[PDB]
Amino acid sequence: QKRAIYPGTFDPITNGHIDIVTRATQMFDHVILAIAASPSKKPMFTLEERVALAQQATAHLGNVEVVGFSDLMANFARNQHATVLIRGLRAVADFEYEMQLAHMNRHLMPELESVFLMPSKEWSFISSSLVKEVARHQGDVTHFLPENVHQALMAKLAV
Amino acid sequence: QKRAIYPGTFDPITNGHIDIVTRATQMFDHVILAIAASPSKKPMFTLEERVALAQQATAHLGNVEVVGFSDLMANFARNQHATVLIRGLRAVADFEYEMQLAHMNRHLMPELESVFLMPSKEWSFISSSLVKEVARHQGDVTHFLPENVHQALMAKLAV
Amino acid sequence: QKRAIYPGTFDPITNGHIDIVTRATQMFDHVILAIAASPSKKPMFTLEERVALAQQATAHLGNVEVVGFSDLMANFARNQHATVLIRGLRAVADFEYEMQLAHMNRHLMPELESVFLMPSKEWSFISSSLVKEVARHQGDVTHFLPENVHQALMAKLAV
Amino acid sequence: QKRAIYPGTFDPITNGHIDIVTRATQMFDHVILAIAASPSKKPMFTLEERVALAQQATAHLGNVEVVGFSDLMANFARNQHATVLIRGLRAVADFEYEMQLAHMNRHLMPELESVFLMPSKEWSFISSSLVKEVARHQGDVTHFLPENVHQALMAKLAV
Amino acid sequence: QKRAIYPGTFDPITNGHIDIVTRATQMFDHVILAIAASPSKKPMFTLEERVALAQQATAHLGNVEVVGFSDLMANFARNQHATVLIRGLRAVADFEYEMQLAHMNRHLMPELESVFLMPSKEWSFISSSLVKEVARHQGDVTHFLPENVHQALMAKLAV
Amino acid sequence: QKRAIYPGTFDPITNGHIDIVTRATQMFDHVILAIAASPSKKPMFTLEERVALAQQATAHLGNVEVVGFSDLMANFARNQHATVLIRGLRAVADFEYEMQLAHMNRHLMPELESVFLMPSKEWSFISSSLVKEVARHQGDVTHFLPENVHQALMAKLAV
Ligand SMILES: c1ccc(Cn2cnc3ncccc32)cc1
Ligand SMILES: c1ccc(Cn2cnc3ncccc32)cc1
Ligand SMILES: c1ccc(Cn2cnc3ncccc32)cc1
Ligand SMILES: c1ccc(Cn2cnc3ncccc32)cc1
Ligand SMILES: c1ccc(Cn2cnc3ncccc32)cc1
Ligand SMILES: c1ccc(Cn2cnc3ncccc32)cc1
Repeated sequence: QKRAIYPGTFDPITNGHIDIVTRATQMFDHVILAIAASPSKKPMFTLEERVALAQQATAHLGNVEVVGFSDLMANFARNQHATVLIRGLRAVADFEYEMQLAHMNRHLMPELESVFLMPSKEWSFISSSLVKEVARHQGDVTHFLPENVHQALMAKLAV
Repeated sequence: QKRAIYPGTFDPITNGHIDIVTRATQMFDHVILAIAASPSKKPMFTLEERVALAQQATAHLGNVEVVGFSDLMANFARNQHATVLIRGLRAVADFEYEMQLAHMNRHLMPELESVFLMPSKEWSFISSSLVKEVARHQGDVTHFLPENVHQALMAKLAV
Repeated sequence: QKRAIYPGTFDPITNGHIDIVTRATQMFDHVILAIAASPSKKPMFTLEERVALAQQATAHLGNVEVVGFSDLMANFARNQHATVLIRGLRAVADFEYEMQLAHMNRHLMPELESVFLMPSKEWSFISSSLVKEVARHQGDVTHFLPENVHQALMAKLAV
Repeated sequence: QKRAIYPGTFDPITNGHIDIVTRATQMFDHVILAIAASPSKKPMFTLEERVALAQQATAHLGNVEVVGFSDLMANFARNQHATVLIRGLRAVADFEYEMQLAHMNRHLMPELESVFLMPSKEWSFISSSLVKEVARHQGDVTHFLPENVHQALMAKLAV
Repeated sequence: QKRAIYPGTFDPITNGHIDIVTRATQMFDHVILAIAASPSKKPMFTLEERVALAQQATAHLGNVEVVGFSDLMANFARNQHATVLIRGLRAVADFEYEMQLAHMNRHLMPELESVFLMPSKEWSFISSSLVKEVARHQGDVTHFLPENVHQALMAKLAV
Repeated sequence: QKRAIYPGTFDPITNGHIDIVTRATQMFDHVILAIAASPSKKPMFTLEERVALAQQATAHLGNVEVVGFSDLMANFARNQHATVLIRGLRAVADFEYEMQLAHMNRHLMPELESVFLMPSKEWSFISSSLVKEVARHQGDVTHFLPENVHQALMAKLAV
């Protein structure tokens, strides 16, 4: 069984993230979608909310397991028996941070291979930050989010 | 009459911004310089201050109208009857965010065309953030700002 | 009454070029789609072929005029009384050359303003170069080309 | 039971290529190291030489198969029943072309997924092109090549 | 005597910074390692702590002088009689800000030459921010920091 | 007593090259402006012409020595007892190649340190390649070249 971890903040999980995790399940036997607590990022949704949103948004994928973590991601990968670490690669500015993170993860866990997947052109220009910014200004974001996530984001912004 | 909107935070408006809006007035019949409230950016100047500074700095341009907005920029463009959205293109890191914003604006208002203009080499390495940083350290920023803006920034930093 | 030029080699014209010129026709009164006559790289299609293909592919656009040129693009723009130079922006790599080109064009003809337009996400990762390479190597490129161009390309590759 | 292809010109195969293919063998059951037969740029080593060098340099990797191909890389991947396309990512400049290539490969063969692997920091700033240029100009490239490749390159440059 | 200044936040000083300052001492007669107060960056270590850490980490280099400053860096360079300003160049995103800062420093002090040095491949993917992030999650950062700095960072994070 | 080399093809030498070499003469005792003898791309000007043009264009700089070389740039630097390798940095695209070159140069000659200098904003968007292309296509390039170079280029293009 090949086990992969897909770590991130997922605040909230978007269609771009669903695209990446779907591609990951077609390649690896079991995919752990790992949601980092990320308090330094001051996330809009609590970790508990982000885990529930991602569980509902990925329920149609049989080999996905959603978990939350506050640990060092290399230790969390070791502890999940993962040998692959998935990250989505969108644009140039993303790539620079991704290489730093992957070279650091390789220093911490050399047998964990970081692999990058490319999203559909459809989701190549969106991010959780951009979708939240549009939603804060009451713009329509239905196209970019799973149904349950769109509902939660609308509810969150209605106080 | 071709109507263009030039939206931004303009905290404060610099000579780089004047360069872009001047190029825009030579191309389009009416240019709306639209100042976003941008509270998430914690701006140095209030929206009212930024609007007054830009009005004074662009008074020599007959087809410029300065307005403030807190709305979604695509809705503000529709409501101003604008069919062109101008953004200045300075460097690579700017370009990435610009493509995300323009593809999002196109999703929200397909008939609004985002156009990018390139500033003079003179203003190609400055930004409102960089000018404020130098000014905070008492460095001379007279070369980068309209006279009224330089005065307001000096006064702001003198408590 | 704005006159704009949209120069290039168009070897062959793709749906990405059709997207950019269509956007340009929505904002300027007259658009000259200018085909470079003697490119340094020996083109797949002769100038006669490139002009005929572009004419047929843009025939539905009332305010487009397809013209061949052999001079420096600024010299032709000046002779055509164009005040706007349309450039399509796809990704970071093109942007670097575009800055060099636009600053050089501003030195050569200051009265010509470069305007950067963004193509649909659909054509943001293609080029005439990539299309030709794929087609020469027996790949399906139908989706990226106007029908008349697809027919001419199949004919060229058959012989 | 995943079948992966790792295509390229490998002119000659370097330690950077050995690093990427080794990583690919740790995560996929079968890896085809696919050597492009007729590259547009006349290669330093003939296809026969490139295949023999890659075979000897990967002989210790039980699940690697070295094969030459002359078709479009997607057509070969389809015929080989590969569902994974390995690409090595070194720096920003390659990433731009990689995005264009991967979106084109997804259009040609949607059932083939591109996976991006990161080489060691040791090989992150090299290429077959730079190695050849340095060696042709009497520079030491021993560190960047498998021993058999170093021996063949010295022989080629002597005559 | 050629005098160079190497300014930065150094929160904390890493092996990447030691690499750059060592290269600088091999090139220039006297190197001032200048630690900016940087309150806007909300640094982990006080200026006094950062100066003591850097003094201890560079004690083996005879021509290095460590100082703290809150002044405009161009004025601090003039006041240190420096004619060279060193900055390390790691990646693309770093380069953009570096060109803005150097063109601003040139406007403020034209006789001060900004020079960029490239770190070892070993430190090309690390930063003070990344090392602090790993350390906050209890990951091993001994490889990236001088011994005294590693001890201080472990102590800082143990409350 | 620092000896620095500033290598390149200088085909022809431009004001951008004059800017970089002038900056290098202000910080190092002796600067060798090193002209590559047999570039892979057949140069517009022969080596004799390139050396004569660079000599006349730098004659006012007392500590510059113009020399032709045909070996690998590191082999020449070693033979000249240079410990500093001057490289001009214009934009992001060049930076990527510069990193590869500098890490390769450090592998070949560790005692040679690469130093990156930044040209004036005035020359930050030009290259010998762009200048030649513009001039060949009947564009005005007088502003970008030393007078002697402008005279030689007009003569070369006339015949
Ligand atoms: C995505 C990105 C970062 C995090 C924070 N973080 C956790 N472990 C880490 N290891 C190295 C660097 C950052 C780390 C979480 C999700
Ligand atoms: C410049 C940039 C951003 C803003 C904030 N903002 C407002 N409407 C928006 N629509 C999409 C994304 C951001 C938006 C304002 C000025
Ligand atoms: C498309 C491709 C190439 C050309 C050649 N060309 C014409 N004017 C130019 N100015 C600067 C550089 C190249 C130029 C034209 C169109
Ligand atoms: C390495 C180098 C070049 C090739 C030529 N080539 C094959 N399929 C392709 N698809 C798109 C573009 C080029 C392609 C193959 C391997
Ligand atoms: C590194 C980077 C920035 C600082 C803050 N700072 C101080 N003087 C400055 N001059 C121009 C711009 C920023 C400045 C400090 C260290
Ligand atoms: C300018 C342009 C090209 C050269 C050719 N060349 C010489 N040493 C080299 N090392 C690595 C790569 C190319 C090299 C030299 C100067």
